[PDB]
Parts: sequence; C-alpha cells; structure tokens
Amino acid sequence: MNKNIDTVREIITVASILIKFSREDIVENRANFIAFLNEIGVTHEGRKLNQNSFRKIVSELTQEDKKTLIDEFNEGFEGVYRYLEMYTNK
Amino acid sequence: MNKNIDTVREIITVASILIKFSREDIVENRANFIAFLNEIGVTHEGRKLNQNSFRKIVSELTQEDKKTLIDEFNEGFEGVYRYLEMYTNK
Repeated sequence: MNKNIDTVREIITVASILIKFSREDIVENRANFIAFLNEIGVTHEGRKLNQNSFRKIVSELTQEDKKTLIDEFNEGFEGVYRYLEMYTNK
Repeated sequence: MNKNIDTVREIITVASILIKFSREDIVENRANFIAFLNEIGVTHEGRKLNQNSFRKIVSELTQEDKKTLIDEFNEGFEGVYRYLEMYTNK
C-alpha cells in the first residue's frame, strides 16, 4: 500500500463520497480536497496530504495505476478519478 | 490490493467520512454501511459488498492487517476500525 494507486483509489472514493453528499464544493477545490484528506484521516505514509502529495501522486500516476485500480473500480470511478483532475489537475 | 486491509482501510476511512458528516446513522448499521459501500463505489474485486464481504473481511482480518494499515493509519483509525465493529462486529 505504498503506491499512488492506494492514496489514489482512496482519494477518489472519499472525495466522491463528498460529491455524493453534495460536497462537490470540497471536491472542486485543492485546498478543500487536501483538507478533506487531512480531516477524515487518509494518509500514504503515516501522514495525510499537505498539497504536494496528490500533485506527485498524479504526477507519478500512470494509466496502469488506473488499469489496476479500474480492475476493481470498473466504471464506478470514471467521474471521480477524472473529477479530481478537473478540480485539481497537475 | 486483493486483501482485507484494502477493503478495510477503505471501509473504515469512508464510513468515518460518514461519521464526520454526522452520518453515524449510516456508520451505525450494517445495511447502511454496506449500502454506503455499494453507493460511493467501494469494491474488493470489481464488486462492492453485499453483506458477507465485510463479514469475511473482518472474519479473516487479523491484528497484523491492523498493524500494516496502522503503519499509515497511526492513531487516526482507533475510532473507525473499532467503530465498524461495535456497529458491525462478527
């Protein structure tokens, strides 16, 4: 669980929960998204994300990570993994 | 990502988001918790959880899974991994 895929699958799912709870306002901003991750308790090494984490995650996130996480996240992430980008694309 | 630790770390985090959004009502019931997992889009093999998944997860969940997921989830899961139990303990 020391890969982007983990903090990613998690980042997407959670921020999507937000979007599901009519919290697209939190999912639509980097600060809210980052804080969201820092409040519910999502980390990638005993520490949540400050602002760079996700950036490096996605920066080092490949279409294979998408493939492997899609293996389980078939079509239930095409509007969350993509949404995080439109709201926070790096 | 084909272990309990994944569907667990996810189950906890998400249901905790619920609890964070004053949704302890959803986190406090197996049906709501299961549905919650089935609505936001959390799966462990291209399929969410119907009711048995979590049960077998936790049934096959060991203190080591807790250790490894605690490695990242230091003290931010002592009221979520334990909460899922009080609400759904098998």
